[PDB]
Amino acid sequence: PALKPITLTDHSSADVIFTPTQIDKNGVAYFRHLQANGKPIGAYTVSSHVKEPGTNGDVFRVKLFVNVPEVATEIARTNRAQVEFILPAQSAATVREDLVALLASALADTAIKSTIVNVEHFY
Amino acid sequence: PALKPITLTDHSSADVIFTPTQIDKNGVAYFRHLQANGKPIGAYTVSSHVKEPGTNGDVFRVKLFVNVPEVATITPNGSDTSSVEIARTNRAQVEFILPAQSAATVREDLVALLASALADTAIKSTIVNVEHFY
Amino acid sequence: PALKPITLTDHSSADVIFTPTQIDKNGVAYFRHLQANGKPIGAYTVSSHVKEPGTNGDVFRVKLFVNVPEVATEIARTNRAQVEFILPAQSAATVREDLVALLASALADTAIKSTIVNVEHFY
Amino acid sequence: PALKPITLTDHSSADVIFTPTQIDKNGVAYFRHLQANGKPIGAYTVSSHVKEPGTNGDVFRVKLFVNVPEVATITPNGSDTSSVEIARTNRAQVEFILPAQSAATVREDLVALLASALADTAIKSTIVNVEHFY
Amino acid sequence: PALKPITLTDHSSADVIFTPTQIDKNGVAYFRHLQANGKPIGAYTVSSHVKEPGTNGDVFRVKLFVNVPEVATITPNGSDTSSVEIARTNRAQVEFILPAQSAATVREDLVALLASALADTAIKSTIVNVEHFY
Amino acid sequence: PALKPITLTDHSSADVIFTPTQIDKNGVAYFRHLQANGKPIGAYTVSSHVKEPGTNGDVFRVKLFVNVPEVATITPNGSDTSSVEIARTNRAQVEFILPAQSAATVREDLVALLASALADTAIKSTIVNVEHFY
Ligand SMILES: [Ca+2]
Repeated sequence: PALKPITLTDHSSADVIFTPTQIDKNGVAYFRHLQANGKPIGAYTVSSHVKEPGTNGDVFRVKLFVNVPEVATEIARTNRAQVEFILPAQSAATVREDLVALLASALADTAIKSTIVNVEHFY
Repeated sequence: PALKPITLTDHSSADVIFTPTQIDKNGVAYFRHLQANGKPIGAYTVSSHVKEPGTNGDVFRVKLFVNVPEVATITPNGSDTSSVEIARTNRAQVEFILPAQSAATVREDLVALLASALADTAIKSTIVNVEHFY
Repeated sequence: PALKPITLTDHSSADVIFTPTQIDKNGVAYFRHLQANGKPIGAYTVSSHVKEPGTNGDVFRVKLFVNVPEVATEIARTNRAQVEFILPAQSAATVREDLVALLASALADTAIKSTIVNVEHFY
Repeated sequence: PALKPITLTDHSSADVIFTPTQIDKNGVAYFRHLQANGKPIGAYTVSSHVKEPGTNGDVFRVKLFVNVPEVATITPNGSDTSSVEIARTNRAQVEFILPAQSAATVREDLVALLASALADTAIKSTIVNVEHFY
Repeated sequence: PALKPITLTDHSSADVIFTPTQIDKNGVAYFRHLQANGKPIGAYTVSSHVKEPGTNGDVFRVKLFVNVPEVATITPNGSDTSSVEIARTNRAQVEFILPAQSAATVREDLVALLASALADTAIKSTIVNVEHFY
Repeated sequence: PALKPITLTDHSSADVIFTPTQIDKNGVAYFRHLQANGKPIGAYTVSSHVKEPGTNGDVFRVKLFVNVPEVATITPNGSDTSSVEIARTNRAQVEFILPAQSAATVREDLVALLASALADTAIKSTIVNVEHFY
C-alpha cells in the first residue's frame, strides 16, 4: 500500500478525503483531513503503523487510529478511536480476514454501536 | 444495552452468534461462540467494558475486544481420546477515548470513520496482509 | 424490578425518559437521560442502590440519587438530590409504604417545597 | 416559609397533621405528630434545615428528614401501669445540594424528578420491598 | 441464562416463584421467595455461581444452593410488638466439577443422572427420612 | 431404603442400571455402572451417606454424589496389549443440611425445589453450558 490519499464515509455517508501527511520515524503513517478554513487544530487524522515481530516473536502488532477533533470557539477536544490488532505469524490470512470482518460487523450491529455512540453500559 | 446474544458476520458474510457468558466484577461483558468441537476450551470472544471518568475526568474509556483462537486437537500416540489445546490466537483490541463534553454526532462519525477505514482496501491490506505503508 | 427504562415527570409535567445505563460493581443502578445533542455532561442521572444487612444488622440502607446538571457555555454544575432510607428488617411493609408516602407528601407541601426551591430557612 | 402546621398524606392517602414543635439553635425546624397513645415519647417527625453557603460557597445544603418510629407498650408482669418504649424507627433523609448560581427552573424539575422517581413502581420496590436492581 | 424470576415446584407440586435479588461481587446470583409474613428476614433462597478455570485448569466449578429457612415470630413478655427470628435452616448444596474438555453431552446426562437419583424412592428416603442405606 | 439396584435415566432418557457395590466403613453406600468396556477401572458411581447428629446438634448431613468418569484406552507404541486409564471425571456433589426438628414436609418440598431447579432451563444452562447468570 503505497502512501496515497484515501476516502472514507462519515455518518452522513458523505465522502471525506484524507490526504497523506507524514511517515514517522518509527513507521507511523499519518493522514490528515483539514477543515474548510484549513485549521490544523480542526483536522481529522488517521494513523496506521505495523510492528513486525523480533527475537523469534510470534506476534504482529498492527495499529489504526482515527482521531476526530471538535473545535471550541481556540482550544479543541478530540474524540479518538484506537485499534490494535495482535496477529500471530502462523495464522493463515483467512483468520485475519474474518477477524476484521467480525470487528466491522460488531461496529455495525445496533446493540454494540449503542455502546459507543450513546455511551451506555451493557446491562 | 440489555445483554443479548448478538450476531456478527464472518469473512464469508455468514452469521456467527455470540451468546452472553458473563458480566465481570470490573464491568466487563463477555460474549462467546464455541469452536467446531463442542468443547469450550478455546472459543471466539467479544469483550465490552466502558470505564466512566472520575474526578470530573474528561474521558470515558470504552473498550471492545475481539479474540479469535485457533485450537488444535492433540491425541497422544495410540490413544483412544484426544484433548484440545489453544494453539494460537488472533486478537483485535479497540479503545475509544471519548470526552464527556462532546456531542453524540462526533462519536457517531468517529465510529463511522473507523468502520470505513476497516473497509478501505488500502487500510485492510495493512491488517490482513501485514504490508507497511511506503 | 428488572432493569428497564423509567419515565418521570419534570416541573412542566413533561415526560422524561431515563434509559438504564449501568449496573455498578457495588450494586448501584444508573439511569441516564441524555440531552437533545447527546452531551454526556448534560445528561440527567438517577442512581438506585440497596444495601442488605450483614452480621445480624437490623437495618437496610436503600439509596436514591437524582442529579440534574446545567451546562455553562463546556463545564457544568450539578444540582443533586440524595435520599437514604434506613429501614429495619422487622418493620412490616405497611410502615415503609406510608413512610414513602409521607416523604412524597412533604415534597408536595408548599411550605416544605419552598425550603428547597427558594432556598429559604424556616423562621 | 412561615412556620405552620402542615398536612401530609399517609399510605391510605388519609391526612396526617404535623404541628410545629421547635426551631433549633442550628436552624433546624421540627414538625411532630404524636403516636396513637397521647404520650409523646415516640412520635413521627419532619425536620427541615437549610445551610447557606460560606465564603461565596457554591452550595446551599437543604435537608429534609422524615422519621417514623414504631413504639411498643411494655407493661411489667402483674403491673397496673404501662410505660412506652421506642421499639424501632424507619427514616428517610434527603439532602439537596443546590448551587447558588442555578435558576429556580432547575431546582423545580429536580424536585419533580425526585417525586416522580418515588412514584415510579420500579424505584418504589427498591425502597418498600428492598429489591436490588439486576 | 438471563436473570429472570424462576418458578420451582414444592412437595405439593404447587408453584413457588423466586424473584431475582442480587448479583454478587463474586458472581453469585441470588433468587429469593419471601416467607409467609411480609417481613424479609428469613427467606427461601437459591444461589447460583459458576467459577471459570484458572491457568486452564481442567475444572469448572458450578454451584447451586437451595436454602429453606424455618422462621419463628417471637413476642417478648408484656410487650406490644413482636419480632421475627431465624429458627433453623434446611440446606441443599450442590457443586458440579466439570472438566473443560468434556462436551455438553456429558454434562447433560450427568444432570439427568442427578435429577433421576433425587427422584428415585430409595435415594430419596436417604434425604427425606434420614435413613442409612443397608 | 434397602440396598437395591436403582435405575436412573440419562440425557437420552435411556435407562442406566446402577448395581450396589459396597457399604463403606463410614456408612457410604456405593452404586456402580461399568463403562463400555468390561474393564472395571473407571465406572459411573453414585454415593449416598447420611450422617446422624452429634450431641443433638440440629443438623443431619445427608450427601449424594454422582461421578461420571470419561475413560481412555491407551495402547503404547509397538505393544501387543492395551491398558485403560481414567482420562477425566465430571462430578455432581450434593449435601443437604436438615435440622432435626423440621418435619418431613419441609424436606420433601426442599427436594422438589432442587429437582425443579435442575429441570428449569435457565438454571440448567448454568450447569450444562457453563454460562454465568446475567
Ligand atoms: Ca437483564
